[PDB]
Amino acid sequence: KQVQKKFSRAQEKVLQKLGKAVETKDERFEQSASNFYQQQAEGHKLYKDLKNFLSAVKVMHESSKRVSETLQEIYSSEWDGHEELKAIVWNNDLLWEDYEEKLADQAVRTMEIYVAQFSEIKERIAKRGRKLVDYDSARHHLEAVQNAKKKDEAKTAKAEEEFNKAQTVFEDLNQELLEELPILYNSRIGCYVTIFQNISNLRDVFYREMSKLNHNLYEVMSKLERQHSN
Amino acid sequence: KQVQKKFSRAQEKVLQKLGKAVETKDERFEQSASNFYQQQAEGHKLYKDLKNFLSAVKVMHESSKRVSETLQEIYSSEWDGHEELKAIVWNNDLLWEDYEEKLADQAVRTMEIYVAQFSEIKERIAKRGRKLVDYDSARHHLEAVQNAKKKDEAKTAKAEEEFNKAQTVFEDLNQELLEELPILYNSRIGCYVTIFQNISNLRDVFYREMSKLNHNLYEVMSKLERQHSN
Repeated sequence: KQVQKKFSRAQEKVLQKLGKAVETKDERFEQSASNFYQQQAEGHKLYKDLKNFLSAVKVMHESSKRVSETLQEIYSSEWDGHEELKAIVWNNDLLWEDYEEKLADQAVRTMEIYVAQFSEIKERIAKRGRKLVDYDSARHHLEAVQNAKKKDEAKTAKAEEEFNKAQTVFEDLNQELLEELPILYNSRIGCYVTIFQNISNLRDVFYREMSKLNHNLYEVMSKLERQHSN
Repeated sequence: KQVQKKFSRAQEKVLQKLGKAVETKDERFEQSASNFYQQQAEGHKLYKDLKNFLSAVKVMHESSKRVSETLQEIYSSEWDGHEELKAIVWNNDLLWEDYEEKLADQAVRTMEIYVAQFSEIKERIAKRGRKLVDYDSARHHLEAVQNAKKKDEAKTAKAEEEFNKAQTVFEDLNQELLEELPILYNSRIGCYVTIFQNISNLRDVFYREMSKLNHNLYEVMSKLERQHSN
């Protein structure tokens, strides 16, 4: 009977689009569903941006590694600062890798988890939609049975029970989503706070640690210059 | 007569390759020319690496801009910190642009100027090479004229003057390059010192200024969180 319900639903929907049947107005919930889709779209966009940010960090890392490798190739082992340069180059690579792993774990993964939560809510919104069409389909059938020339009390009674069942199942989903949607909508704030405080914390460590190695790099060049001074 | 000299040079070179004529040995200068080509190759490689580093910085900048633009789109103007966020996003973009312009000017351009200096020295090395082949060509001609059955005093005298002229012009170029090449070779040290002290100075400003905006970003999120706190 799950198959036949799907046929009566689709028939009700097409009769509504053809101006042959009236639908239950649902403009208030549609505004709520619109906010939900906007929130999910925003979330998906930030998620793709964060993956692109992580990919750009890896590009920055590799180009920095390329410069440091050529510098090590051209830096003679006869020169002062050669051993210190190796430590700078190794630790630079370690900071980039640590930063990439922590970005993936604290920012990209956190965003993936937030975005993945919308899937079950979207399925419930879709189900609520189907139950509302079931209700209008049950009203249309009830009105046709009641308006028939040949009165059939048993057909009337079945149409009336289907009406009642469709109202209750729709209202269960409607009550659940009207409670969940504003709480989910408000939770986007906490999501943005977490993501950007995590990025901020990780970059502060990154700047402080990179500044130390960067200062050592200047000192390596000072040692090289002094060794060859007249 | 500049055309005929080029023919006698190429004829001398091919007779040497065919084991039919002896060349002046020039193994010591060849070792010096090898050091010069290695230095130029190293310089060109670092130069391409620095252009790639600047291109990676622009990639990092754009991805950072992409994240900041989405954050500004999703950050309601109803929220505390909205105006401060705009200033962070604008100043972040300004720091990246300033860093890219200074890298191009202080590191990439400095390296371009160093690499461009090798062109005139390479032309002088090539010329010295040609003058050495002119000298061996003048020796081969002199020996053939002197070994002839029919003694020709006027042909002998011309071959002897060509010998003298070829020796002097070769030695002028040889003296010039033996003086220039070790000084140029030693100057690679000063080049590396300048490039990496410039990169170091620019990144220190970059880290300090970015750390300030990055700290403000955490504070924007704290303001957003407090506004929506229970």
